[PDB]
Amino acid sequence: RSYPCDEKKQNDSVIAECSNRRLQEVPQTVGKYVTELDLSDNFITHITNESFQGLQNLTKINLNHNPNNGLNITDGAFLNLKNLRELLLEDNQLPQIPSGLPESLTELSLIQNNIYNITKEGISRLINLKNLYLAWNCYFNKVCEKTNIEDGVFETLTNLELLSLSFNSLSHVPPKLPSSLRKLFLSNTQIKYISEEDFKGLINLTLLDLSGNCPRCFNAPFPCVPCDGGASINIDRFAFQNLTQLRYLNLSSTSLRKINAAWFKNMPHLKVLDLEFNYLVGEIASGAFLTMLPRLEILDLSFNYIKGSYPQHINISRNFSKLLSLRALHLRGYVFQELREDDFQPLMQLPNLSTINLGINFIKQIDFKLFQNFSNLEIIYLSENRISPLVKFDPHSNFYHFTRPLIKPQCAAYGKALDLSLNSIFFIGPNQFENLPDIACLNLSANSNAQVLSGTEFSAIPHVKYLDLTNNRLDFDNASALTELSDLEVLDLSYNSHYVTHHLEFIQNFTNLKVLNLSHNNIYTLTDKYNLESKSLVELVFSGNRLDILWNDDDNRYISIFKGLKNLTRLDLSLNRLKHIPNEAFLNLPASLTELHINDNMLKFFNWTLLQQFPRLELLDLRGNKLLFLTDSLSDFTSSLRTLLLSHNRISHLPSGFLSEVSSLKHLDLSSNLLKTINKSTKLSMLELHGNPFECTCDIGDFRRWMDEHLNVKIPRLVDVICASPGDQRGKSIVSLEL
Amino acid sequence: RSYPCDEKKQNDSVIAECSNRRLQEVPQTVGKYVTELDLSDNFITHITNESFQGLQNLTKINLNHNPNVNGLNITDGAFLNLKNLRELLLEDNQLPQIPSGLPESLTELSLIQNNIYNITKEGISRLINLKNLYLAWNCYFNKVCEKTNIEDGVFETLTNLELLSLSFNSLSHVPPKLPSSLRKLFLSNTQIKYISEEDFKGLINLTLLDLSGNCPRCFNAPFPCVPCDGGASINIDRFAFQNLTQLRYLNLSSTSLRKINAAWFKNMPHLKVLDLEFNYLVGEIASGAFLTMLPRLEILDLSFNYIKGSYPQHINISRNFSKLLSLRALHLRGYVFQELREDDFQPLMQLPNLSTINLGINFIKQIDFKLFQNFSNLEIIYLSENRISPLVFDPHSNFYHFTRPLIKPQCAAYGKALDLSLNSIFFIGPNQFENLPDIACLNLSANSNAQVLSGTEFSAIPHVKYLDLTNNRLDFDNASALTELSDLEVLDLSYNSHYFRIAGVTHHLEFIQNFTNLKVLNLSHNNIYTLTDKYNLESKSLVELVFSGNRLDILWNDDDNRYISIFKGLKNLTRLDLSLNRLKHIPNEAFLNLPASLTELHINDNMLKFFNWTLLQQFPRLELLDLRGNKLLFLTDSLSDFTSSLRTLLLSHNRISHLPSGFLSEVSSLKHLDLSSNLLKTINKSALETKTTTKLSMLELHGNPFECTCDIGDFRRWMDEHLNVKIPRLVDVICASPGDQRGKSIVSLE
Ligand SMILES: *[C@@H]1O[C@H](CO)[C@@H](O[C@@H]2O[C@H](CO)[C@@H](O[C@@H]3O[C@H](CO[C@H]4O[C@H](CO)[C@@H](O)[C@H](O)[C@@H]4O)[C@@H](O)[C@H](O[C@H]4O[C@H](CO)[C@@H](O)[C@H](O)[C@@H]4O)[C@@H]3O)[C@H](O)[C@H]2NC(C)=O)[C@H](O)[C@H]1NC(C)=O
Ligand SMILES: *[C@@H]1O[C@H](CO)[C@@H](O[C@@H]2O[C@H](CO)[C@@H](O[C@@H]3O[C@H](CO)[C@@H](O)[C@H](O[C@H]4O[C@H](CO)[C@@H](O)[C@H](O)[C@@H]4O)[C@@H]3O)[C@H](O)[C@H]2NC(C)=O)[C@H](O)[C@H]1NC(C)=O
Ligand SMILES: *[C@@H]1O[C@H](CO)[C@@H](O[C@@H]2O[C@H](CO)[C@@H](O[C@@H]3O[C@H](CO[C@H]4O[C@H](CO)[C@@H](O)[C@H](O)[C@@H]4O)[C@@H](O)[C@H](O)[C@@H]3O)[C@H](O)[C@H]2NC(C)=O)[C@H](O)[C@H]1NC(C)=O
Ligand SMILES: *[C@@H]1O[C@H](CO)[C@@H](O[C@@H]2O[C@H](CO)[C@@H](O[C@@H]3O[C@H](CO[C@H]4O[C@H](CO)[C@@H](O)[C@H](O)[C@@H]4O)[C@@H](O)[C@H](O)[C@@H]3O)[C@H](O)[C@H]2NC(C)=O)[C@H](O)[C@H]1NC(C)=O
Ligand SMILES: *[C@@H]1O[C@H](CO)[C@@H](O[C@@H]2O[C@H](CO)[C@@H](O)[C@H](O)[C@H]2NC(C)=O)[C@H](O)[C@H]1NC(C)=O
Ligand SMILES: *[C@@H]1O[C@H](CO)[C@@H](O[C@@H]2O[C@H](CO)[C@@H](O)[C@H](O)[C@H]2NC(C)=O)[C@H](O)[C@H]1NC(C)=O
Ligand SMILES: Cc1cccc(-c2ccnc3c(C(N)=O)cnn23)c1
Ligand SMILES: Cc1cccc(-c2ccnc3c(C(N)=O)cnn23)c1
Ligand SMILES: *[C@@H]1O[C@H](CO)[C@@H](O)[C@H](O)[C@H]1NC(C)=O
Ligand SMILES: *[C@@H]1O[C@H](CO)[C@@H](O)[C@H](O)[C@H]1NC(C)=O
Ligand SMILES: *[C@@H]1O[C@H](CO)[C@@H](O)[C@H](O)[C@H]1NC(C)=O
Ligand SMILES: *[C@@H]1O[C@H](CO)[C@@H](O)[C@H](O)[C@H]1NC(C)=O
Ligand SMILES: *[C@@H]1O[C@H](CO)[C@@H](O)[C@H](O)[C@H]1NC(C)=O
Ligand SMILES: *[C@@H]1O[C@H](CO)[C@@H](O)[C@H](O)[C@H]1NC(C)=O
Repeated sequence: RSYPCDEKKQNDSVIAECSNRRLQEVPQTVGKYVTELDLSDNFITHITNESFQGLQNLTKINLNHNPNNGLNITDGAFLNLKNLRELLLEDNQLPQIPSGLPESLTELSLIQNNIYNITKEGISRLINLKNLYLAWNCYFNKVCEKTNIEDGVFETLTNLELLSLSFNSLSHVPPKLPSSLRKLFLSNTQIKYISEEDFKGLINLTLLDLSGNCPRCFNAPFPCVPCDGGASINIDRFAFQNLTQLRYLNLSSTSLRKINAAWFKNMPHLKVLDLEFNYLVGEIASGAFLTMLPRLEILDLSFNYIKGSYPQHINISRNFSKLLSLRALHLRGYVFQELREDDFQPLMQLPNLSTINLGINFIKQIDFKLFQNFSNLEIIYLSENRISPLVKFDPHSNFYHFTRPLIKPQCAAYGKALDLSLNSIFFIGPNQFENLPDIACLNLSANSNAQVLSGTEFSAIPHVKYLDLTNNRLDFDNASALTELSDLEVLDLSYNSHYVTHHLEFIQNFTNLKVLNLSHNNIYTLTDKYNLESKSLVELVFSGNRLDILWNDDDNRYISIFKGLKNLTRLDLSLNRLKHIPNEAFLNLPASLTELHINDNMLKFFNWTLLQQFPRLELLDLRGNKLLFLTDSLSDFTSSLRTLLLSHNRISHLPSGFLSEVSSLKHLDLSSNLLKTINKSTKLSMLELHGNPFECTCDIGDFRRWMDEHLNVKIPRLVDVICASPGDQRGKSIVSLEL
Repeated sequence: RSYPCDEKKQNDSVIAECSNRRLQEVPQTVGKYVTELDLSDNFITHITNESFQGLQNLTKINLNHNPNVNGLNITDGAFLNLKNLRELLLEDNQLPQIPSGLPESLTELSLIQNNIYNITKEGISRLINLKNLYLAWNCYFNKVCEKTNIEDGVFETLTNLELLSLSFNSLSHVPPKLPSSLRKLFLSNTQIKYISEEDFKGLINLTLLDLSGNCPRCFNAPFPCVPCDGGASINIDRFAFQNLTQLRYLNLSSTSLRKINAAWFKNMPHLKVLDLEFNYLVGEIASGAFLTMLPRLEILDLSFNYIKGSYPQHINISRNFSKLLSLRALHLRGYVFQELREDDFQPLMQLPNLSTINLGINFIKQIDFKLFQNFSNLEIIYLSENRISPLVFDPHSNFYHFTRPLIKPQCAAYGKALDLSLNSIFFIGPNQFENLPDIACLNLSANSNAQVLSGTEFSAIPHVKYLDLTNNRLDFDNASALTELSDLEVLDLSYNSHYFRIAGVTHHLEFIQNFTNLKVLNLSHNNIYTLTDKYNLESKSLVELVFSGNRLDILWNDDDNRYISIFKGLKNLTRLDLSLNRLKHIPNEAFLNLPASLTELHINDNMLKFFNWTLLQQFPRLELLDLRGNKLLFLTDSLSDFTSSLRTLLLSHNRISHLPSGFLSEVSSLKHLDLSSNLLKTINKSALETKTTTKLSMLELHGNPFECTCDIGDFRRWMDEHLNVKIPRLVDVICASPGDQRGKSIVSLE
């Protein structure tokens, strides 16, 4: 049983997860045949020649974030390790590149340190480096005015593919870069001018990142210095002439007013170009450079808005029609009031344009029919505009562009997706959807929408399968509500409330409804019908309502509220303020259930005998309640239960043979209870115990033993399985004990 | 020392606050001087003729909401004994009938929220001194009652009755034989669909009639709601109101009215307040004959008459509105229309006393703002929940007229107020405020506003004194931000963040120093963790800084000590709120650099493990120190050495388990000490120390796990020997050990 690390076999290799464990030194416990070692996010202060002693089989070491005046590394501390490929040394407060690194290294990360000098002593021997990360070392510091890069330091790295120096003050592109380079990251490096010489003969470059040099600082969240007179980056016309393989070019926040079309002459494979946070309103109108990009797939022109303006119209050059390979056009934050058919004419002929992103333009009116004249649109993203009712940090994160899909994949997977969340659609006008193509996924989240749903508002787009209505003020009292969407599979009504009683009869009408989310609707009483019914429904989320009130009804009107969901496998009853579930109300939950969540309530007792009525239940989640007792005979009541979650309860006695049958149990979580010991007690593969006030006298020795006798069982966060008493032990791990 | 009630003087009599105290019976331990007894919100089940024996002088009893979590059981003549009982409140008691044999001394009786379906002679006739009788909410929808049965003439006997409320019962018709003494008749939501000529005689004194919610407009109604057949309005005979010459207040909200018979008001020349919310009066607002009949109306509410499915370009206001010469407040929420032109409001521009125009929740896209200059007396222009863009439950509350002030009084007190909160003003356009009158109080809350404030945005209304910018995305990095508002006194920037919801945002607070009369600045929940280039807040004028919900933990753990003086430059500061700043430890020298002018320091809901009491020496005006909700372990032995000014010390929700000897002792500036919800098991004499004696007058101890006993006997006795020192919530000063004692109040021992 690896301590303090968790050792795991994975592909041919073996891994040691040793992070976030309050370690003040490299354990000597570790060993052996471990090939990867993650020691990140600890309290380690020194690395010496004995820190890794006879661990030749190490291939990768992560020492990031140690310690939480910093990490001290002896010269040649790693020189031992003949197979070391990957060494991560981020956020270690290092004042220089450590000396004598093993020339076996193919990846080295030294991000977020205080390295102001890049020397031949440091890296010149590392002739097998493929990837070298030196970002975030001299960034807004008086101490280093300028990162000093010794001449030719990288010329010797003849296998170097990725070089990142972003977020350091360089002033100019270092000379003598190896022609093996494929990706050169130079964001926010204060390089205001790019010569013809700077990227000469980098005939293997696929990616160049020059973002954030001569930044556009208007409304910049982070500290930001423009070039004098907020002038643009200055890029010589021949700066990119030999970069014939460039696929990715990032010129975000370079204060560009104009784009020299000659930059792209020799670059006929450019795929992704981003030009976000510039001043390109004029260029978007004329756009000579657009003729030069017949293979571009992703263009991002977001946030080029002019301060103080709110122009009526967007002006799109007809040259956009030359972007024949365009798949995705991002035009967030241009800021304009209306969108006419003609304005998007150039885009209507692009055969693969599947994503139009017009988020955050505050557009008041759109001629919606224009979206019918596209052959392949799958994603129309119109969040944070102003459509009305129609009656007539992280260094490995993208600092500018996305990181998340525009629309939830589960919604978009159904087909054509339209996102009109956070607009001004305070009710659904009778013409709201009239001119739309056939929408399968629709987001109307957070429009302060107060529509009294009556069965007609969605009839012009009747093939919607995923409908997000969250965070509105809808009335769905009429049993006809939404029934015009006869193919509806997923319906999200989370956080709906009035500008309140409910009638849920509408649910039954759907033949194909799979997932319904009613969370935080504050449901406390139903009118006339007291029973939810559906033959199709697989998943009900009911968290954040008032089942406590519903189930303490004096007439027992709601003892069957869910029984009529005959196909139900997943039910969420979290956050319903439940103290006690009446026995027969529990027995009337669908017998088809596989996953029952009753977490974060106030349950004082749970009738374990009733699991006998749920022969398919695999997962029972009772975390965050007030339960006192566990049955001594679980196996009598289920053979299906695989995961049982009981953390944050008041369990102080673990009945004997609870680790014995039930033998279906694979995962048992008893973290954060009141256990002082485990006494009397296979197939189990995870047992969580951390946060219990263990009493570390000799009574614990039984349990300790059982841990050695069962290495198949996994116990995470062992370091957090802590003695509370007696005082001399208080605060130690139970594993650290002796005799 | 009263128990369990909190007894006290109030005006020239004595009062017993005995509410919300888990009492299972009427205490016999009640002070003898007591004339008003509040026993509401307890667990009382029975009232007998012995429950109040020994309190002949009771004038007022409140038994509301008994019992909590079958109802209250009241014997016949249980109260008959009390010769002086004027006011008896019996609300929410699950009563099935009017209790029998109530004392005829009663002037006020409230039986709201029970299950009384029968109003009988016997029950109430004979209570000939009733002035006010409340029977509302006895058969609300569910389900029984069947119709409320009112015995014929039951009220004719009450010849002094001024107020009668039967709202929220099914009556079907106005009961006959109502006394001529009536001034206010409440008949809301009573299913009375028709009002005859004979229904309101001979009520020649009536000043208020409420018929709201009969034939309700149920579209989008939050509560359960049953309309009359079709869309039909309440039916009110032409002469229904001909003899109500004294009517001042008329509420016809939610009566599905399409037309208003002008003849209803012929004989009603004093009508002052008229509620017509939740009807279908769009057409009537356009023509409005009845408007010529109301020259004394002061408050008109026409809110939420919108037509479903509609979003008309324009609002159509009859010229007859110009005849409402006494109008002070016009409420037109929820009409719903797109544009407001100058001409549309021409009729209102000549009304001399119109001071409030409420256009909330109309989703208006554009307004010709200059039109508000033509009004001599507008003080409140309420435009919340419109769509302006950048220019380049409780039965004693009003159920249909939302009743808190439109604008916070502390903002409106500075002068003319404009509220544009929750509109579409995502930046401030250069023409945003052109043609406005002189605004003193401006609310731009919650517009997703991302303006880079630069000193020019507000130059067309430069006399704003109270500016609410809460819940926006403003950049106030330029030291010129808001400097055009040289008369600014109050600035609320609560919950401001960067447009991208991204963290890591930096701040520059230099703009503050410019204002020579800025009094109150609220920076709460701005997540401030670092300042750029200047590390000091400076102001000669500022009295109050709210800094809650930022990251002083990060600011004060700075390795270079850059922020060791962040607040010192607020030379006149008296109130400082540092709550919710995740503070574990305040460096000593950072504490000493808080302004010496401070009077009130709040450092509650942090995580303080230690506090250096010695440093209070540097704060010779400090009166209030609030350290609630932290993790503090100990108290200094002689506070008196470190301050002679401190009056109020709040330490609740900490981890204090020992009171120092010679603590609470000596000075004596201390009036109020809160040690509730700590870990005290006992108090040994010294802290009981004498003689100074302590000027203490409140000591809060509830929620400590007291070890009764009898180490406690010292403290118990000290309580008997110091009746001046108030100890509230005695019922909650509870033994934790050793139960058998556990759960008892510490005072119950022997
Ligand atoms: C940003 O920060 C500001 C500044 O703190 C907040 O605005 C203040 O809000 C507080 C309340 O949270 C206001 O304080 C309250 O004033 C009320 C009105 O005072 C009336 O009566 C007093 C009697 O002294 C007169 O002085 C005054 O003229 C008014 O007639 C008081 O009713 C409140 O009473 C408090 O104390 C009593 C004990 O006496 C308690 O019983 C009450 O429950 C309550 O605690 C209270 O003092 C203060 O006036 C506001 N100031 C300003 C300038 O507006 C903002 O709310 C905050 N912004 C956000 C979004 O949070
Ligand atoms: C129809 O409109 C009429 C007006 O034409 C309106 O009548 C008003 O009813 C309200 C609510 O009952 C009354 O306000 C109460 O007045 C009394 C006496 O002064 C107070 O005791 C009340 O205050 C107590 O309770 C309040 C909240 O529960 C607390 O704020 C306070 O602290 C007190 O404990 C309360 O202010 C109002 O007096 C009448 N208006 C009159 C008589 O002129 C009526 O409610 C409308 N109908 C409906 C259904 O909305
Ligand atoms: C300027 O635009 C550039 C062009 O897009 C941006 O470059 C991107 O930078 C990000 C963040 O630094 C990189 O993201 C990392 O990718 C690596 C490698 O991932 C590989 O494996 C994953 C498995 O998920 C697979 O999905 C991929 O296909 C990869 O093969 C990860 O290890 C990281 O966790 C992280 O995701 C991008 O890869 C990089 N794009 C590239 C190299 O093409 C650049 O960041 C922009 N500049 C700024 C300042 O924002
Ligand atoms: C209202 O309730 C809805 C249903 O519960 C909520 O939507 C669900 O949210 C959960 C996350 O909270 C999603 O589950 C995640 O899905 C991802 C993606 O899984 C990928 O791999 C799986 C393997 O099984 C594959 O099946 C998928 O197709 C994906 O390729 C996982 O990575 C996560 O661990 C997690 O499983 C549900 O998918 C999602 N359901 C639906 C139908 O969207 C909704 O969020 C709720 N609304 C609100 C406002 O709370
Ligand atoms: C519909 O739009 C809403 C609002 O943009 C989306 O809400 C976001 O959901 C993600 C992941 O579920 C959260 O991390 C964000 O906080 C949400 N943003 C906001 C502003 O609420 C929602 O996901 C969208 N729905 C679909 C199906 O794509
Ligand atoms: C400005 O408008 C905002 C939003 O309308 C007001 O915010 C409300 O403030 C009150 C009283 O403090 C709260 O009880 C409400 O719940 C608030 N609503 C929201 C959505 O925040 C604010 O009070 C107004 N400001 C002034 C000065 O009157
Ligand atoms: C994308 C976006 C989001 C929010 C606001 C803007 C915008 C547009 C025009 N002007 C402005 C300003 C301004 N004029 O200061 C601040 N934001 N902003 C632009
Ligand atoms: C006052 C207000 C607030 C929000 C919405 C409306 C409104 C206007 C027109 N139609 C409607 C509807 C509707 N058509 O169902 C629901 N609300 N609503 C009206
Ligand atoms: C690293 O550790 C050594 C000895 O353990 C110590 O002498 C020295 O202070 C540290 N090195 C540096 C460069 O500070
Ligand atoms: C019930 O759910 C299952 C499994 O998801 C699915 O195969 C089946 O079609 C559903 N039945 C109905 C009637 O929708
Ligand atoms: C009607 O009003 C006056 C007080 O304004 C009063 O003198 C008279 O007695 C009242 N009528 C009654 C009580 O019948
Ligand atoms: C306007 O108000 C004043 C004082 O409140 C009042 O005296 C005067 O009569 C009012 N004018 C009208 C027409 O009511
Ligand atoms: C400081 O504030 C008080 C109000 O607390 C006021 O009386 C005094 O004049 C102010 N002093 C200055 C210099 O503004
Ligand atoms: C309190 O602060 C003073 C600084 O004036 C320091 O000398 C003293 O040691 C501190 N006391 C404690 C208990 O830290």
